[PDB]
Amino acid sequence: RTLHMNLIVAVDGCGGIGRNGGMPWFLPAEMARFAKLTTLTTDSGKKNAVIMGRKVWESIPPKFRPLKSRFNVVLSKKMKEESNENVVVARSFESAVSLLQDMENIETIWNIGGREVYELGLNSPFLHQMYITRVEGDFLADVFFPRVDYGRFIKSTESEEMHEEKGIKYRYEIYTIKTDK
Ligand SMILES: NC(=O)c1ccc[n+]([C@@H]2O[C@H](COP(=O)([O-])OP(=O)(O)OC[C@H]3O[C@@H](n4cnc5c(N)ncnc54)[C@H](OP(=O)(O)O)[C@@H]3O)[C@@H](O)[C@H]2O)c1
Ligand SMILES: N#Cc1ccc(CC(=O)O)c(NC(=O)c2ccc(Cc3c[nH]c4nc(N)[nH]c(=O)c34)cc2)c1
Repeated sequence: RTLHMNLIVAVDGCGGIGRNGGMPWFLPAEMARFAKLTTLTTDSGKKNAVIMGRKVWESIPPKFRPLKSRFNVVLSKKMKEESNENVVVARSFESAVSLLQDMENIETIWNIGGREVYELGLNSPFLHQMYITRVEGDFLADVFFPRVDYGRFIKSTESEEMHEEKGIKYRYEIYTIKTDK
């Protein structure tokens, strides 16, 4: 019945998320946490879904692609269909969300973005939480997280320390839409 769409993203001090079609940094521990958050379900035997844009799909190393143990949905008007049964190509956000809510074995939808995919998520009735990694500094991004009104959310108050790997510092944040908390 209740179906959550959570967003997950890492943004720099300017709100940047991408540079030259890829990520402006590489943070293996942060990536491991990403994989755990998007894969783990409470009901064993249920699966999570990730919804992403074409350029996110093209930015995943083909070894890690499709993202294991998750149902992959790629938004694209130009991409040909994917033979793999863990990947479906959807032509609109509405059709992707309808397809996902039709599937009973899907527990949570993880919106892993592309700016426009994040933007559509922020207007979705299923919007629940934002898991935002805030990375310190300006990585000269050319793609940014959407403009968002944080006044719509409650920022969780659990203790959050600084992290550092590869000389790059970051901190985790969690937001819950006010109409749920
Ligand atoms: N740091 C992070 O957490 C993070 C997260 C996500 C992405 N990134 C980075 O950001 C860049 C990718 O993001 P981006 O915003 O440039 O692109 P994106 O959203 O990943 O991909 C854009 C493409 O997705 C398709 N698309 C988007 N919305 C659609 C819709 N409503 N209906 C149908 N198709 C739709 C279209 O594909 P067609 O052109 O094929 O129609 C569009 O050209 C890369 O640099 C990536 O590494 C970083
Ligand atoms: N170590 C490690 C490790 C282990 C397994 C996997 C695949 C998997 O999760 O199963 C990965 N990642 C990827 O193969 C991968 C690469 C790029 C992205 C873009 C992205 C979207 N939204 C995000 N939000 C956060 N915060 N960061 C991010 O990188 C992204 C997303 C996933 C890394």
